[PDB]
Amino acid sequence: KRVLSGRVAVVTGSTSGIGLGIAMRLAMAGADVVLNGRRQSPEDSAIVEKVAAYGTRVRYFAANMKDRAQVEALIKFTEKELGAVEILVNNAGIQHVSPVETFPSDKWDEIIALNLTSAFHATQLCLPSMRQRGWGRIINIASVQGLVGSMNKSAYCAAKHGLIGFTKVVALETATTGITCNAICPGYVYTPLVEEQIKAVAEAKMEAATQAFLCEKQPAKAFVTVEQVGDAAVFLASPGADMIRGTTITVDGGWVAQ
Amino acid sequence: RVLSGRVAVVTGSTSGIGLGIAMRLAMAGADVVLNGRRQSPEDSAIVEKVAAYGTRVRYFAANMKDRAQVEALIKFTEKELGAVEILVNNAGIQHVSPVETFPSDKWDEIIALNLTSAFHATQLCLPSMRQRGWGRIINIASVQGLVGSMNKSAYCAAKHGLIGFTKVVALETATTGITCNAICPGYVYTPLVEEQIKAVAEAKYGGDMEAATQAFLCEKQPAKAFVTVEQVGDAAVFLASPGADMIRGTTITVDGGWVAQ
Amino acid sequence: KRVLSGRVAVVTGSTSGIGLGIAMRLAMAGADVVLNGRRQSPEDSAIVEKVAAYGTRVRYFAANMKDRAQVEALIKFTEKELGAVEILVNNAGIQHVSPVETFPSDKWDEIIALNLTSAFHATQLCLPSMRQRGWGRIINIASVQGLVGSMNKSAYCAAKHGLIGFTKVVALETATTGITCNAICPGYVYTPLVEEQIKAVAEAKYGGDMEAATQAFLCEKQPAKAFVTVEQVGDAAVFLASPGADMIRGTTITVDGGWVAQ
Amino acid sequence: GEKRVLSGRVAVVTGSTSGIGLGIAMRLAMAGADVVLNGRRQSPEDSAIVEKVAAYGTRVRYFAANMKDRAQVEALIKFTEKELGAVEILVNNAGIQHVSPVETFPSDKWDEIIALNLTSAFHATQLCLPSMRQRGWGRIINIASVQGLVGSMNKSAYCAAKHGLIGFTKVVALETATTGITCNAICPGYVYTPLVEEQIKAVAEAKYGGDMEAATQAFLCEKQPAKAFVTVEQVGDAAVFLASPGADMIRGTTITVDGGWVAQ
Repeated sequence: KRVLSGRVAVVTGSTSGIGLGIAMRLAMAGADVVLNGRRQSPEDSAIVEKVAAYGTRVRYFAANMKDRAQVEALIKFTEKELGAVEILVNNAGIQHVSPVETFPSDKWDEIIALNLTSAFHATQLCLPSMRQRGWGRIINIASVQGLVGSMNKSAYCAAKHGLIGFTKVVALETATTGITCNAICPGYVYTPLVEEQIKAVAEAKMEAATQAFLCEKQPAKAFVTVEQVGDAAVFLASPGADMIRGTTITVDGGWVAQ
Repeated sequence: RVLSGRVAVVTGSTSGIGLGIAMRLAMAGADVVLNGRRQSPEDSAIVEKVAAYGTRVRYFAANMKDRAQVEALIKFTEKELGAVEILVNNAGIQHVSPVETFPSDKWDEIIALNLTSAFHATQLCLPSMRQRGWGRIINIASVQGLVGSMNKSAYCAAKHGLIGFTKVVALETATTGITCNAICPGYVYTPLVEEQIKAVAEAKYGGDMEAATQAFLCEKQPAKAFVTVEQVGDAAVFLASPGADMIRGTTITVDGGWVAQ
Repeated sequence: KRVLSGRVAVVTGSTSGIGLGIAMRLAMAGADVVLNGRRQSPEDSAIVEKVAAYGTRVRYFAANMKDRAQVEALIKFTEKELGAVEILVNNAGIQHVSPVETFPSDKWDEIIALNLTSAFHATQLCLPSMRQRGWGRIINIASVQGLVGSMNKSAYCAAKHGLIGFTKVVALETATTGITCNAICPGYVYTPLVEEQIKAVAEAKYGGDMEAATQAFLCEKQPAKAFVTVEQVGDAAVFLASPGADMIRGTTITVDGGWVAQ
Repeated sequence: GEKRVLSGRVAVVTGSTSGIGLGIAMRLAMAGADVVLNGRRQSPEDSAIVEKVAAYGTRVRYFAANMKDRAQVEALIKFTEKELGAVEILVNNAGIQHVSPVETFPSDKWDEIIALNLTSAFHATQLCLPSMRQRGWGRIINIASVQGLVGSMNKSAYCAAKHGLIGFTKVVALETATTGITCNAICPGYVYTPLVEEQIKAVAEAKYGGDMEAATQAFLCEKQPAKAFVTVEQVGDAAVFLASPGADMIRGTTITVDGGWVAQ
């Protein structure tokens, strides 16, 4: 009765923030969904129940996406529990703000690893089944920072730019098939991290801390929501997007337009 | 349905992409005003095809190059259905020619219909959208608004220009409930595109349309398949929906990979 | 002796601002240069003298670039006086700031006509000679506003975006020849026209304080917090006209202090 | 002789013993810069390459360093500082390529391409920026590719790395925008190099039965409208332009030298 009914989706890093919002919107559109976090937590059962309110099959699998063997374990688990992975959402929020000169090498490596190389490993693992089955959606959660630069975000802008380049190549290698690969580029979203960071900067520096943060970059002077990012994923996963290939859906309140 | 009650105007919607957009908006619940350069015997049939989806459908003939007729189209919509809430600027034309011999009149007409008419229609609709606090302006650009192709100088210029205009309107409305965005299709099987293929078929392939279609598509479109008017319409419905309240000043490219390579 | 020695260049709208800076730098690089303004002015001979300081041949021709007949007359004048047009710089600064709802129709049309359609006409008229000779440069002066939008500049952003699209097509149609076509995209440049734009802002919002208005004007858009200069735009034109750019085709050289990078 | 546009400036070009890197080193030296060349390891040919670049009358040196090893990148910068002076022009060039569909792309090759084509540029830039800021002048010139702006089949790692290098370029430029330091990228298309000759050799042997002229036009015509190669000298000319005073306000952008590839 719904546009993604019966489709099996995996959303990496979906226990909070944008990834959870995407999982919620895919389930709301009918998809069965595998949630993923780095480690098991007491809250995980509650998060499953939240997504399960949309009446589809929901599962949870703990896996560190920097470890190729655990990425493989996540795909195999999905195949055992639900069937083939049909919709792969490569989502990874890790950020670190620092000028280039003092940017820690281990943080640089981790941002590249999780935001770019983990998407390669998961895509590599999922493509053979998608080709056999004649259908697939690979949806890479990039950023405005994949299209433009911002100060003190060198690793993140590099990784997100790279994820957009990767998206184009996967789409070209699958262009004659029922598999598409595209990227979503959000602007500022009010994530759990951001709500803590603004509340902390307001108590030290409220609606005025929020306005200063948004006004520099985001002409709408409002946040993008996790539901809006999820709605872009649902659109890319739908039949109307059968010929949307290798492109970006930018949800940013005007950031890249100026 | 996601657009139920909303009043939409689609310019150049008697065939091809414009008709496909109008069809999809009506399916999503919008009332729709169709438009063509001139009244046609088949206009009444086209209205009924779009009316099959149970919304209010009207037709108004108007030459989009004439600012007075653009104004007449908007006032006709306000009288028959109500304030314009979704404006789709689509009417366009094509002319294939090397730059040196490109006819001056054809250059001017392509700029006027593909770019300046969108400006005029947008100018006329924004005051009401601002007063009501909601609007969608959806400009039908092209892959040719992001990249160039040989022998399409005027079209690429006009479509690039329409994308630039889209950004400015979006920025001037960014703090409102009005969004402005562009859809960029690749090759769509339309009567016009079919003519382009016909021309290639006789010049290069002995009139064989199957061989010419594949050669035509594979030059530019990695999917080796056409984009459909239904798909362009589905992108328009997405941009008009609430999930797109924060999509502003951007392009939705529906092109089988053309701009990815 | 210099990298463009002996090349004949035509720079439209070159009696002030960016066009004059381009003419100056092309002459410095050895090119003979034809200057152009909309109409004759008392200052024309002094502008000729400025460009002629670099030891090349210089001419001046008044022509309204909106009128295709006068564009043709400019090209024929150059052919008579100096020789075949080898470097064509399509340059036009016209601007009008207004929200879209009240943007005057005649100003919209003027901006499209001068910033886009005039380039098409001049390119059409110059391409046959360049093709016959197997060499050419068409350099279109676009803007950052041809790559991104800015509030209250709908017509200019549309025209400059269009000029970049036109650039790509001309480049593709000439890609197997010695003719190249590219665009330069300046940010905010220190010119009389831009100073008039800043003065309007200073009077409207900063109590006449040109320093404060300039700071805010640049800070809004240009991360360098400093102007691009007309000499720098001219240096980009010299680069595109040089042999090292024989395979630079259909692209943008953006000179903007970081504007489009963010 | 008379002073030249880059006289007195000290440049380091990574991966400059052949190909694009060598062409850039040559053109910088011709423009008056002192130049430190770099290769992965000591080879019998290093003397000959130094002397070629030194023919233009500037100070030229050679240092062997694996750019994947941050300690060796640091040794390269310190070697330059000791032998010639502060590094003023950094050209991040050392690259590698590997053509494979995504499904079978080897993990070690993916990591190597990311490490050399992206992370090495970050390390070298980090090491050079403090001195540039103290002196109030610098040029960081990153050698990207058309593949940093568009995708191509079977080049997933390379396109990802070169896209990432362009994103990095923007951030460095923005962090330095109010200084005399600029950072920009050059995006070549197909360049006549032994490496790209190998790519045509692979296509020639696999589809054209060893023929090379037929493959060459087919190889170029797919992607490069000029139907001709870009030259290492032209890439070098773009680097000289970015290093020159006329580019003081060119920041965070790309100079695409590609025969029209990205224009269509």
